[PDB]
Amino acid sequence: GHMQTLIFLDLEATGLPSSRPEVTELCLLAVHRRALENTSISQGHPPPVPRPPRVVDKLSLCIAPGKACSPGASEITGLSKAELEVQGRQRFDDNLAILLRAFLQRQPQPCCLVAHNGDRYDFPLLQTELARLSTPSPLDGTFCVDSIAALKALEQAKSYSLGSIYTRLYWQAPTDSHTAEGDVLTLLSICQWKPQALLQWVDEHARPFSTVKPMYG
Amino acid sequence: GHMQTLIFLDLEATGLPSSRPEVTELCLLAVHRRALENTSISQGHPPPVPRPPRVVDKLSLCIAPGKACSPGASEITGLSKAELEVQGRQRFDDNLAILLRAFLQRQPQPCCLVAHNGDRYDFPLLQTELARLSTPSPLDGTFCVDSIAALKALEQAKSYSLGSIYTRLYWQAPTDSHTAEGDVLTLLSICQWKPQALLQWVDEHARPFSTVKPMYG
Ligand SMILES: Cc1cn([C@H]2C[C@H](O)[C@@H](COP(=O)(O)O)O2)c(=O)[nH]c1=O
Ligand SMILES: Cc1cn([C@H]2C[C@H](O)[C@@H](COP(=O)(O)O)O2)c(=O)[nH]c1=O
Repeated sequence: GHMQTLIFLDLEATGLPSSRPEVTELCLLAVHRRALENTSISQGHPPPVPRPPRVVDKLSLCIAPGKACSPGASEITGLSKAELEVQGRQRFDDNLAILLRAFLQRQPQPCCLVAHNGDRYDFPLLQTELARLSTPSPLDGTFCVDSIAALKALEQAKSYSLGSIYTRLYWQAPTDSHTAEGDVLTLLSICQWKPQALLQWVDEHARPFSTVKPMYG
Repeated sequence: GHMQTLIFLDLEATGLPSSRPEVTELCLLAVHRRALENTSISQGHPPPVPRPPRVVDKLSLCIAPGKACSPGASEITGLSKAELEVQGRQRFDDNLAILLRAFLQRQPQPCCLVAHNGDRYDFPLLQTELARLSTPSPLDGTFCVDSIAALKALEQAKSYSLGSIYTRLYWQAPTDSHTAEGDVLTLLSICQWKPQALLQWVDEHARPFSTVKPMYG
């Protein structure tokens, strides 16, 4: 093995890729590889939803966008530009990059970001947001992985939405859907199903986050 | 109506004040004044446990102490120096101060830290840990308040442990006791009981954190 830290990540945003979206919420959940392994091999039909590991670093932040959320985006996320602004939320700026860098620096390296549909949404969007900044990217030196690819490779060894996978494994609806922390915790639970095989796959397929093409711009 | 952000805070540590303890876990939950103001005033006996605000900044970090946790502290917190270290946790250091600074910077000012038994434990300890650092304290300019004194004023208008207050108000046991984030979320729930009245008291009684004497030298 080699990845020492897995950082489960989700974003909420103003809309879909075609609308050229801006991030409205992000959550990072850093778990050491040993904490993942030390979840039991899921047993029972269905297995109970596992508790997160005790030792965990968490960062969840709301972010004011420069453009308004779409009707459908505000509906599912429960966030709006006006509500983010009135509650004094700041934009995706240099101070946020320092925050992210300092958080990431507290983790043993190498680090791998894990996001559901990360390759098509979360990673390219995050790359676009960071490229606007004047500070060096805080995610330089870090690696990344799409959990959908992970689950597909583990499963094969129809819907692949986060909710559908979770309900298939646990026979329960996920909670706090379409919130950054809620979806991160849901993703964690899914990745605790076969953590030893997951980490093995992650070490095999982790790519530099610097190779991720920006969504736009 | 001056405090713009309330930051609910809890620490886990290696032991009791007399042992000269070190921080092992910290959680900050930043909530804008408006999110507390617009929480439903609790009605019924007992009232339901209040819903957390949608818009929230959360920071939860595990910290490797220099000295071991007491057996009793390990039992209640679920944390040990040994486990914190094997999982690559870093000390309370300069990088952590930078991380805290950047988190606080994202919050509209003036800010007020809210901690249960904060005056005797959390605030002096955090002051001691920050005093060890070469870089200036990021909490200079932030205010602080003890929620025990708050609830003593609100209730009176014998136990004041976090758990006792929660069960008295909601006729429910608190979840995830003696974990930084667990205790922060419990503290939030208690503070959402009479949130307008809590905010008014905080406005009148909040003191600069820079006036907090360190627990030990
Ligand atoms: C699933 C979905 C997401 N989105 C946008 C808004 C969300 O903040 C963002 C991230 O998706 P998520 O909520 O699955 O994490 O994508 C839509 O606009 N419509 C949709 O149906
Ligand atoms: C309540 C309690 C706390 N402590 C120490 C360990 C905890 O990490 C620290 C913070 O208290 P807390 O768990 O109530 O937040 O105080 C004890 O040593 N013994 C005790 O009985």
